[PDB]
Amino acid sequence: MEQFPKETVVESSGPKVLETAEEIQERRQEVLTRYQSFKERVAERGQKLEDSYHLQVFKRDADDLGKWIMEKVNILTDKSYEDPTNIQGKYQKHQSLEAEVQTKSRLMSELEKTREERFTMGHSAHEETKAHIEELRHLWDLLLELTLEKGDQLLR
Repeated sequence: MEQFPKETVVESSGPKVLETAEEIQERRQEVLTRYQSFKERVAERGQKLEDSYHLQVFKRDADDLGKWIMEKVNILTDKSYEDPTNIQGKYQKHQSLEAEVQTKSRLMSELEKTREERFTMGHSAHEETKAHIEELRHLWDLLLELTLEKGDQLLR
């Protein structure tokens, strides 16, 4: 036995900390008072009338915007992995996305409304929104064409 044997320490990983009823109870009282203060802080945080959830909604649409393309692109990538023998199957996928295309456009409708939904005093933010949507539309068009493109092969 050239190697040195390790010595295991008993109750080493579990140190018994002395916590008295009064000691704990005293600490307990402090915690209760402290808790009120935390609650006090929470009330202050509550900002009354400021950033509307719509902006976040718009923010959600932006992610969804990329998300919607991502679904079609992923599925587009998916067909890449393998090519189903049945033609109707691929066509069916197109149909679901067909509603999605129309659906997404409405979001575009809502998105336009959303721009109007945005509050004033933020003209610059307007420019950022306009560019973000314009970029999405270019990408969206490609996918649309891409979707249409697959359907063409799906036709007949």
